[PDB]
Amino acid sequence: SGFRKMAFPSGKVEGCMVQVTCGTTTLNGLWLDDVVYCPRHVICNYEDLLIRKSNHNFLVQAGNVQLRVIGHSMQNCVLKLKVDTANPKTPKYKFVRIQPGQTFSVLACYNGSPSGVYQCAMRPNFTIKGSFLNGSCGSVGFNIDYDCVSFCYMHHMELPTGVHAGTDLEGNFYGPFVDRQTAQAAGTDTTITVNVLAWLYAAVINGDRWFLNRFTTTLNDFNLVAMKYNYEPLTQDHVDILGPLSAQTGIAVLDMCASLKELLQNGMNGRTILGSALLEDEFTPFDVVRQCSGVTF
Amino acid sequence: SGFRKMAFPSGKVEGCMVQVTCGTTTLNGLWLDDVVYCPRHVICTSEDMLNPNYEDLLIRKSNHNFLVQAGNVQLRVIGHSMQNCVLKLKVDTANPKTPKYKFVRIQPGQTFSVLACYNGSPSGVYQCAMRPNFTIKGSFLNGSCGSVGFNIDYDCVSFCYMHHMELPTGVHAGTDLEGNFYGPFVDRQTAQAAGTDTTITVNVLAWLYAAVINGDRWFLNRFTTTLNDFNLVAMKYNYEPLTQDHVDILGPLSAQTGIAVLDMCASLKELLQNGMNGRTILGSALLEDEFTPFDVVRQC
Ligand SMILES: *[C@H](O)[C@H](CC(C)C)NC(=O)[C@H](CC(C)C)NC(=O)[C@H](CC(C)C)NC(=O)OCc1ccccc1
Ligand SMILES: [Cl-]
Ligand code: NA
Ligand code: NA
Repeated sequence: SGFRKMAFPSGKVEGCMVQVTCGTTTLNGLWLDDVVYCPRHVICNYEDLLIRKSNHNFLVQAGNVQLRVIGHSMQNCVLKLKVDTANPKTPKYKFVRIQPGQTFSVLACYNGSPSGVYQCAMRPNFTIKGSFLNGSCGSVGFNIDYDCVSFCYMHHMELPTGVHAGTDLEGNFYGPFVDRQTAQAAGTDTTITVNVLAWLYAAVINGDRWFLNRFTTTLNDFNLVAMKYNYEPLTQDHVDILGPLSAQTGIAVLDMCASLKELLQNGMNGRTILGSALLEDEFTPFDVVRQCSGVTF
Repeated sequence: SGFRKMAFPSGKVEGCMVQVTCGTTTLNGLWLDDVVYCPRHVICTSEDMLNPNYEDLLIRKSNHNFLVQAGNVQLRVIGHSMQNCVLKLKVDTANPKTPKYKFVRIQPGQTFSVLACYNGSPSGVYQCAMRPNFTIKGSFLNGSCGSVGFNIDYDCVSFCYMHHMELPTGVHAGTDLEGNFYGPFVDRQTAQAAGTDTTITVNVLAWLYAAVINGDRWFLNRFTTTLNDFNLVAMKYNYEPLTQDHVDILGPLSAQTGIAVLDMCASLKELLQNGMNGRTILGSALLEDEFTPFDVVRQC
């Protein structure tokens, strides 16, 4: 038993992290096969500014070994450096783009050296609530599936409120952000309803049951409450995804929605759920299944 | 900026995990050089898990009764010995992925990363703390025994915990890597319970300093307190006593923020009397006690 914010084992990703230096800027790159991927602002009109640069301007260090750059190109907001050596530690991988509400692990790195791992959710306003200091640009987000690494995030900047924004590995930003020193702010965020419900199921599976009640609701009635408290809408697809947790616990989703409705309207009356005094929304339904059934990689 | 329960990257530990089977019992082992370390209850026969005589059981085993698998490879056991509650299997091949490592026994309040594993394979990584009652609040299912806890400050892996059991409140107990249990527990299924747990006061203070470093001030006050008056209050909320060692340890965060340690203690006193009134600190509506003063400096 027990329930913790759990990240994927990071070893497959650790073997791909390198240090990239251009002039006096140093940040992290992802070495896969014979290409190194990193944020394009390492060269700081990127188009005009990339043509001036040449191959030996980019210093790539894998541990204590230098890679030689034999080509470079830009794709959206990511820089791609072709190197003369394929990474022998390249795992099975693919590039994916995730949706708001989905979770992933972040490997936070400095000077090409991994330093910590934590689990995050892509917020509805397309930020992540991470922990990043100077030099973390190029740190990466990922999920693991059977034996495949899905890379989904690369860090580019911190916003004034202290949250973080980045791109997918194809260089497209998540959210309404740009990579340059202009005034930018995180939009109003909302709570990921389907994830809160999944975490309430986790609580039940772990014996924390006090918030359960005899009542049920309708998707319509509950969504009018959700809107009222800045909760994301709950769709029929969301209901269906929670189906395995409903069957395992005996609590139908709209029965659990009645519990969540009361928690919103009335609060926690001084109690906690799974050691938290707030409603947690960074576990997906799949995260709860995986942790409570012991999936391995 | 930002403050997150960060775990250490787990790759150096992943390369050491193996599966160990004896009879019908399978659990995880830790393969370092030519030794596999695992919990000694892998030898326990299904019948007597209440009062097993582990010394008697082990002498009756042959090397070939122990099946050790690394990935798709079977390792040959060529000897065995027991050290306290840990079984040490000598194998005929040194692990080529062995990192720089040491074994350390930690004190209550210290934090570490757990790599939870099943059948020799990693499932996930998370941060834990050794509670004052010598349990940890982990996430462990059947087959997780032999998963380890570790820190990786500056490229050397310090192994501090190996998982053995779950107690009735749903908390977890285990040993150091020399096989000595943390706390009064034994690796038998006789009735056992953890003591009343308490809050790790020095870690709460470290986290309030982290909050101040991240721009939060709303809980500060103009008061100061004596160490003695603070401990008399803390007691009544089941908080651990604060010692002069803890005060010394908070010195650097006190310097970085300009807030004296006993000034911050008076803030904590007030929080214990009022609650948070629907406010949060570093994204939490509870006082967090599983970040050490060291963790705060590492991250800030
Ligand atoms: C090893 O993978 C496994 C991990 C658990 C998290 C499931 N550990 C055990 O099975 C362990 C073996 C014994 C010989 C150390 N047993 C326990 O952890 C056991 C709980 C199991 C049966 C779920 N705990 C236990 O026996 O605690 C003592 C006790 C007995 C009776 C009443 C209260 C406490
Ligand atoms: Cl310690
Ligand atoms: Na209900
Ligand atoms: Na004060």
